[PDB]
Amino acid sequence: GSHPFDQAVVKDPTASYVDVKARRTFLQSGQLDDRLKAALPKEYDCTTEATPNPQQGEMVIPRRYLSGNHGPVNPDYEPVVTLYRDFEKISATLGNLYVATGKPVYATCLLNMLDKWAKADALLNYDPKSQSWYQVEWSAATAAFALSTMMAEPNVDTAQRERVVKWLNRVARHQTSFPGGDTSCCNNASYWRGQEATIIGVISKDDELFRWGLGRYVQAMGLINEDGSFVHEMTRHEQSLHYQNYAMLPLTMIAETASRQGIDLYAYKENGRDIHSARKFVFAAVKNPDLIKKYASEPQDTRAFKPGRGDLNWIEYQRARFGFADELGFMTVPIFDPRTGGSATLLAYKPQG
Ligand SMILES: O=C(O)C1=C[C@H](O)[C@H](O)[C@H](O[C@H]2[C@H](O)[C@H](O)[C@H](O[C@H]3[C@H](O)[C@H](O)[C@H](O[C@H]4[C@H](O)[C@H](O)[C@H](O)O[C@@H]4C(=O)O)O[C@@H]3C(=O)O)O[C@H]2C(=O)O)O1
Repeated sequence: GSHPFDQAVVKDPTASYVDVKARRTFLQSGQLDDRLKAALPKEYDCTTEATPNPQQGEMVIPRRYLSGNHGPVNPDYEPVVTLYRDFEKISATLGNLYVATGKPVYATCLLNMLDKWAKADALLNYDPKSQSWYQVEWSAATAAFALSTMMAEPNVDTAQRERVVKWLNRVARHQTSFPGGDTSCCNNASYWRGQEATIIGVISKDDELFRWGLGRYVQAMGLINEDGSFVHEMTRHEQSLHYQNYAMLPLTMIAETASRQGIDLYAYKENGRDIHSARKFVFAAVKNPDLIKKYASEPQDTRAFKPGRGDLNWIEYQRARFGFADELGFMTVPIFDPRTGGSATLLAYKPQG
């Protein structure tokens, strides 16, 4: 105790969440199929782009849900989070472009945007009890994934990169210093904090942050029912199946990131249950939503289970690694999700001969 990875260290702050050089090499030389071609991001002059300015002062974000933790969405929510969504989108896009092209211009463009946010002490001042707490985990991790691919890049302002790295480290330490509630301590939100702590711990060579991140994956494995369902996600009523899938996203990224540091989280299990059990459940429940009735009576919102949904990004990473079948036939168009490092089609998908 208190968990099996409590002595783990960051070996290589530049290792990112994929083998950057190997993948770029593959993208520039390999035998690409139609879907990988479709995933190639389009080059543009990012030096002339206007990027979102950070909120000055207090980060104030309305609750997502009108009431409780499900049902109709709050009308005031989306107009406010849009700024953050633009920030994430741009960040992930520039990260993906750097991987694909190796052009330092994309790295410099990312750093200038992040420097601007860092200067303003963004993602630091907020009520931990508000929606803002969640927004921080999503945006900070998104920026960190993109930055992680360019930690080895020599043609940038190294002082700027450092300044930006330090900033994200402060963000993550502050954000993860709050235990959360009865649910948020231990549900998908916990796992999102885990991915944030893991990737930021890597790039800032912060072993303590890294370990805390790995710990969240461990916590999750002990919260899987025998059918493979996550305990806390099965209480979300009509969003139950949605949140079961949603949990897969950061858990996968923690695993992928840790694998670059020589740790095999996928192999970790608790009572013979592992992340594979959870995958099987998602696939099985999408086919047969009577599986969910055991937990929730409302018909399930299945908006996430459509080709092209960001929500499926975790499948690209897992399938590349384990070679399982696309049972649902969702892996047709490319997938892009800033919050899990952009396009996992671009970064992980291997055409099968
Ligand atoms: O990927 C797409 O192609 C896509 C297309 C759509 O046009 C639209 O852009 C869509 O937006 C997605 C996307 O993931 C976006 O970030 C947002 O994600 C949601 C999640 O789906 C959850 O609802 C999440 O959960 C928490 C909730 O925020 C609140 O904190 C509550 O108390 O706890 C929840 C929990 O995590 O336990 O919130 C994010 C969000 O960013 O608000 O919306 C989805 C979408 O389907 O609309 O993607």
